[PDB]
Amino acid sequence: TDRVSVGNLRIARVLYDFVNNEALPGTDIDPDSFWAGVDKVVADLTPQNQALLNARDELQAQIDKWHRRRVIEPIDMDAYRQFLTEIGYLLPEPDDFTITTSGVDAEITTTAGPQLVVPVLNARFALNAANARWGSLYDALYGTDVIPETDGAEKGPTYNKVRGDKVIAYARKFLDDSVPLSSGSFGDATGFTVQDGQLVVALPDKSTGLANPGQFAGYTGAAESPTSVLLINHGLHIEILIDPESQVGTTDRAGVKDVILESAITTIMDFEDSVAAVDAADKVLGYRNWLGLNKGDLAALRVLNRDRNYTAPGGGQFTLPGRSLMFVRNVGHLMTNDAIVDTDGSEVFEGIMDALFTGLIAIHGLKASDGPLINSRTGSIYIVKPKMHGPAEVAFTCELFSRVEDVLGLPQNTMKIGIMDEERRTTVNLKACIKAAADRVVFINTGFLDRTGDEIHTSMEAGPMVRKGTMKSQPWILAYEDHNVDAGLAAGFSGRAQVGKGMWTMTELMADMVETKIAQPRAGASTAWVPSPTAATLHALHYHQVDVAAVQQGLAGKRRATIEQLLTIPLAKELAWAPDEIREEVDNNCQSILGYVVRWVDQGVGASKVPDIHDVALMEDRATLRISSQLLANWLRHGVITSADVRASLERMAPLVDRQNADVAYRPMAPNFDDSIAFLAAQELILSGAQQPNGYTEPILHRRRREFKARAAE
Ligand SMILES: O=C(O)C(=O)CC(=O)c1ccccc1
Ligand SMILES: [Mg+2]
Ligand SMILES: [Mg+2]
Ligand SMILES: [Mg+2]
Repeated sequence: TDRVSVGNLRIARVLYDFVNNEALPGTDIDPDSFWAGVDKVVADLTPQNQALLNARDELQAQIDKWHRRRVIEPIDMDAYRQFLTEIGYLLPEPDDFTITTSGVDAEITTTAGPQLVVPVLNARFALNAANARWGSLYDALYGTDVIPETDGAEKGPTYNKVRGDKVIAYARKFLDDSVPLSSGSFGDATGFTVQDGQLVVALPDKSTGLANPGQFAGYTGAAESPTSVLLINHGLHIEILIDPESQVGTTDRAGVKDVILESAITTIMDFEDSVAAVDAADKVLGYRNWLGLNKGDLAALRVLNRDRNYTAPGGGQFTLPGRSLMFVRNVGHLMTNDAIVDTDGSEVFEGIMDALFTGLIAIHGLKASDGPLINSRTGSIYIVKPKMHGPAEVAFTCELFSRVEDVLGLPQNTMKIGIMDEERRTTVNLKACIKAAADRVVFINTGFLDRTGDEIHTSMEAGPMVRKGTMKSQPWILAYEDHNVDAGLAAGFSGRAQVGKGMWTMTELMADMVETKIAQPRAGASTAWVPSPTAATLHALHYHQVDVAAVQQGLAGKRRATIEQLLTIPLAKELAWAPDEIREEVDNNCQSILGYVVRWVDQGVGASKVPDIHDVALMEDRATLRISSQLLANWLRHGVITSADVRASLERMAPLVDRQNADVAYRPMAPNFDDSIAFLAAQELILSGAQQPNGYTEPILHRRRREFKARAAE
């Protein structure tokens, strides 16, 4: 029956073999003790994990009933707040405290910069992400719409010199703004030299040094004519590559070939929202990539970068990390996976399993590769825990990590937690959530997409919600973002932990990203999420413009969001929409859902670029699916749309998704809709949306992907 018996557990053979043959060797952990530890942790923690999921369902049923029992008209906020407090949703705020987390890397406690999130099941993307610590500014500007494709500056099959000159000019202006010269502009530089340990820049008429000579961090090659100059601004490195022999350098006034930016400071290897892993075979593929990353031998030959060698201004030698500091995002408390079943045939909680397996694998990252150890030099394992609801759930994750550390023979508190603030019950009790993880917390981050999905589901019974596009400007979300920064700064996060903000999803709109995303470090966020190594390089420009440490100091002690603002439900006003607007929102949500779901169910791809109704390429994950499906479920629940409208929109958008795809492994949905597991999954997400726990998409997606693989097997 392809399973291995260990106590009360029945382990899929592929997982048992992977752990024994690949994960355990080199950790000095006894295989028999590891497996007995897995059995004991699962048996001991499964009841509290179930109790917490039951408490979520109970609180939601109480809120749903409360909204149906409203006669009013404008919601009575005082009565709503009193009700949430009585049911235990809204808990008392604890007294002021400071976090005690220790042994954390400088990339987290001090450096403000981009954070890249990548699906761990894609080895090529995981490799590029780990390597994205250093990225080419010239490649990021040339290859994207940051430099407009106006008449003359368009991209073609070959290098366009007019476009190349615009890239060079943009980078020279970046240098002037970031590392200013004492006199003149970098645009007029003819050369660079290191004289008496000082950077000397040659201008046509004179020579100049830096306005702040401390911004000179080092160089490569000879001091008289360096091969590169290393600068530092706001704790982020900038490297000017000097090579007059190169095609670009030949055309350049100072022979500059490229400007390299320290870009993705940290990377999150994702096992959650951006991947589709429904059984042991899928989990092993992910665990094996995570293992290859920690051992430093993952290779696609594309391999992991080594540290970078530099000469200090004075002449001595030093090194800088060549790779992004890695976190792993485990799944949350909800799902079970049949990778492990108990004697009764009951599936084991996936979050428990992820803590054991990703934690075990992370041990390899704390020791010498095959040279130096890949990841944490300070001895920490960085785990992001998503979708937690309130401080009892955070307390549970901390107990699970403590129990895992005991099984792995690791010091207590080795396993650090990146808290996602992406559920309403966490937002409203944020201070108590940080306190419950006070000795393990390394970040708080506003996962705004899941947070929007939770906002829709929680108040599902209150009335029809505003359009998806209107959500970003609603009072609740603006208060949520500010409250997050306030709670983190009040808990002493400055100099100790990251205060993070969300994902930019418009992958092709890089000019818009460079214009807009600056709002996040201006709001005191020490990091924000980016979808690609190119977006990391461009978002790094924002941290050179904004002094995040100064912004945070200025925000100290402010309380900019009240509990009433956090609780403002995003209900639409009566008569808000004309028929064309309703139809556009329905079609847009159906296209987004079908586009994403078809690749999830039929191909096991958890993150896809899906063009929306306005032909804008959007990076879709489970969280964007949670919003779209919950919004349509909400509109169907309150009579904004009929069941005939939903079906007709799904059938209309299905051939358009089929066209956008084929591909090669692609199976079209139209015309035999009822024979398409992917189409039926999309339909179920909408029609059963109101009945999914907290509006989560995994139960349906996992069930439908498992059904697709079964049909393909027979
Ligand atoms: O906002 C949220 O809930 C995050 O958890 C976002 C997220 O996972 C993501 C990852 C890759 C692509 C698009 C969104
Ligand atoms: Mg109900
Ligand atoms: Mg999320
Ligand atoms: Mg400054």
